[PDB]
Amino acid sequence: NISPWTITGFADAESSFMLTVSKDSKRNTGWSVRPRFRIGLHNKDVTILKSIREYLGAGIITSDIDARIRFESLKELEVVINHFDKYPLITQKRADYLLFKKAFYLIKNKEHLTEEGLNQILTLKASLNLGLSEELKEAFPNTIPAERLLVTGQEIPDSNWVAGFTAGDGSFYIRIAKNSTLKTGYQVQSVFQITQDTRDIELMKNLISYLNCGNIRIRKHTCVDLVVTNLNDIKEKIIPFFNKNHIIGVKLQDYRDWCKVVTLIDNKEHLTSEGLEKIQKIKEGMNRGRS
DNA sequence: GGTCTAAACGTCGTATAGGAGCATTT
DNA sequence: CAAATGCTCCTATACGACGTTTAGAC
Ligand SMILES: [Ca+2]
Ligand SMILES: [Ca+2]
Ligand SMILES: [Ca+2]
Ligand SMILES: [Ca+2]
Repeated sequence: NISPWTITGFADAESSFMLTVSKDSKRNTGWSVRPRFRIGLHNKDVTILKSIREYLGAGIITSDIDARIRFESLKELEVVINHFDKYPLITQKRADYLLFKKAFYLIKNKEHLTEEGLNQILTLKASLNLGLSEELKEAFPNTIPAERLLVTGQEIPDSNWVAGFTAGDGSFYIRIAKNSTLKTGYQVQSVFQITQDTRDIELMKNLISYLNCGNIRIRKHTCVDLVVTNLNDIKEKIIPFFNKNHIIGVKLQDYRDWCKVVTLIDNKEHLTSEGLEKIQKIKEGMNRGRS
C-alpha cells in the first residue's frame, strides 16, 4: 500500500489543479464554473492511479489515448482538499493549489452562482497556471489576478515525498560516452536525475542537501536538472534511499535494472569489452527502449 | 603520459501538465 | 429548468532521457 507522502510527492510532479469557466446559456450567470484535480499519465502507469484511488477512496479513472484520474464532484474535491491540507505540496503547485482551494470554497457555499462571486473566481483563475485566455479576459476585461503565494523555504517533508516526486520527474539512466581515451572506447556512468522548471531551482538545491549528493545543472524548457554521477553517492546514498522509499510505476522496473548496472560498474566490468556489451543490452531495455 | 572518474555541456521527443465545453444526471 | 457532474476531445511544453567534451586526479 502506497504512502500518503508518495502521493503528494507524485502530485507535485504530475498533478494539475484546474478551473474551467465556460459559457452556458442555460445557467443564470451565463457561465459554468468548475474546479478540477487531475493526474494524467501514459496508459502503462494506470496502476499508479489505481493505487492512488484505493488510498483516497475517491477519483474517476479513465484510459484511452492516455490514463487519467480526475476529481470534479464536490465530494471528490473534498477528499483532495483534505489530503493536500494534511500532506501539503512543496513545489510551486502549492500556489496553484491555494488558488484552487479558494475557488472550491466559493463554489461549495454557492457564491459562484452570483455575479460578484463569479467575478471573484476569475481573479483566482487569472493567477492559476496559464491564467485567463484572451477570450476570458475580453468577457471579464477588468479582472485583476488574485494574490499568488510565492512558495519559499520549503523543507523536504518526508522521504516518501522524494520517492513520489522522483517517480514522476526523476530519471534513472545509464550514460555511455564515446571516448577514445578509454580501453573499451566508452565511459560508462550510472546517472540519477530529476528535472524541473527553473521556477523551483531552490527546491532542487534543497533536494541536493537532503540527499547529500548531486549537482545542479542549468541547461542552454529553461529547465534545471539535479544530477548524481558520483559512484559512491549512488552506492551509499541514492540506492539505499530508494530501497526504503519505493519507486512506483514502470520506472520501478527501470530503477531495478539501473541498480543492477551499478553493481556491474562497481565491479569494473564496464572497463571490459564483454561487460560493456552486457551493460549496453540492459541499457537498451530500459526507459524508452522498454517495450 | 595513459586510464579512468566526475561532471560540465549538448539536445531530441513526448508524456506530462494544462486546457475547454457538450452531454447527462440530479 | 438550473445546477451538478459525467464524459470527451484539444494543445504543447516541462519534462525524461539520451550523447559528447572537458577538468582532473591517479
Ligand atoms: Ca513535474
Ligand atoms: Ca513522469
Ligand atoms: Ca513529469
Ligand atoms: Ca516526454
